Amino acid sequence: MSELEKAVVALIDVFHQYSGREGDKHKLKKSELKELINNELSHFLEEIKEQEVVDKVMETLDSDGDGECDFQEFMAFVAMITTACHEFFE
Amino acid sequence: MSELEKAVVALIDVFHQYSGREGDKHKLKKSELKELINNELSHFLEEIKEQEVVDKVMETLDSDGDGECDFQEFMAFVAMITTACHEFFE
Ligand SMILES: CC[n+]1c(-c2ccccc2)c2cc(N)ccc2c2ccc(N)cc21
Ligand SMILES: CC[n+]1c(-c2ccccc2)c2cc(N)ccc2c2ccc(N)cc21
Ligand SMILES: [Ca+2]
Ligand SMILES: [Ca+2]
Ligand SMILES: [Ca+2]
Ligand SMILES: [Ca+2]
Repeated sequence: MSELEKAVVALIDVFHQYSGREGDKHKLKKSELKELINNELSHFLEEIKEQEVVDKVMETLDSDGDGECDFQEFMAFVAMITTACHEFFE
Repeated sequence: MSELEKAVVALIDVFHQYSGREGDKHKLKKSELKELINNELSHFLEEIKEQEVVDKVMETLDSDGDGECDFQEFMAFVAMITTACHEFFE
């Protein structure tokens, strides 16, 4: 597969590596989202060390209000992070 | 870097491999978008062989109406493709 398809595959895989840890295996709860950011986005986002930051990130990306981040909400988060990186440089 | 960061990097790179071919080097015109889909998404999207399909895809993703796909519009397209794949399986 192409580099773009490898990226799509990796996005799906990372989501599940974190969503499938606890509770609803199809969504990210706060602790899963914190670990995803801290382990997988260390070059793009500041490490999260405070509950208030976890809470604010989840609040910002939880579009449907159910308290967790589903796959569509995760992809919107990825788009936001990627666009912010691009805008930093361009 | 992590697998997620490699994916972010690949998304930026593929965009530029296609946007930087012709005209505005920061946006995808129709021909650049067609080649991106045909060369890089052959496992996820049907090959485009008709002008009418090119036109419809651009119309659908060109949120700001300027006739080209910028980086933010491309990331929305990636999110849409990735979410559609996920929903096919889940
Ligand atoms: C069955 C869907 N699906 C896919 C999946 C497979 C193929 C394409 C898209 C997603 C998946 C893909 C990866 N990498 C990691 C975990 C899961 C997963 C985990 C749980 C579940 N209940 C469904 C899951
Ligand atoms: C200067 C921005 N920037 C980046 C870039 C570099 C680092 C981070 C994000 C984007 C870039 C990254 C890749 N892979 C391929 C092409 C370009 C590119 C091409 C043209 C341009 N005028 C700016 C460009
Ligand atoms: Ca979970
Ligand atoms: Ca939600
Ligand atoms: Ca161009
Ligand atoms: Ca546009």
